[PDB]
Amino acid sequence: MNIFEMLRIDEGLRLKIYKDTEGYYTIGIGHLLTKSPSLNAAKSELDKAIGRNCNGVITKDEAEKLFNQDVDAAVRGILRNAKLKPVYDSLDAVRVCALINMVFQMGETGVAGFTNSLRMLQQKRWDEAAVNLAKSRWYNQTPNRAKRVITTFRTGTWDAYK
Repeated sequence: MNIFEMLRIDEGLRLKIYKDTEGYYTIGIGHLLTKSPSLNAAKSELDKAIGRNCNGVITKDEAEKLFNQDVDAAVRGILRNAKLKPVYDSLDAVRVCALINMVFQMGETGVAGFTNSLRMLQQKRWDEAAVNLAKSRWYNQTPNRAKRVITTFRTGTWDAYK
């Protein structure tokens, strides 16, 4: 297992524009296009991302290209963020994937708001962090995924994905 295989499970693969759990236009492997309610706006973002008229549809290779860009971006977001970098520093090779997974889903700014759970993670209070993350609105909204991500934080194993 690794962050790519983990997120592939949590996001799935869709070659046409759809709406995510927040009702936002999305494509590929969890690639958020826009928060605008306009499908035309989403399509404009897609065409810019790929560099062709996609008509709301992409290939698997195009999805993987975006996916690689998006995991990279999530990592850069963690590394640049004063709240997230210290947490990253305390996370081993498995637990760090749960943090990347959160940033992938919610973004740098969204995840940086989990002040108390983040402090718990930074201090290696795995069980405290897991309890506190459970709870969250995040968990209430997407409990299936959140449970899996929380177990990864708690245990430092891939048990929730296997």
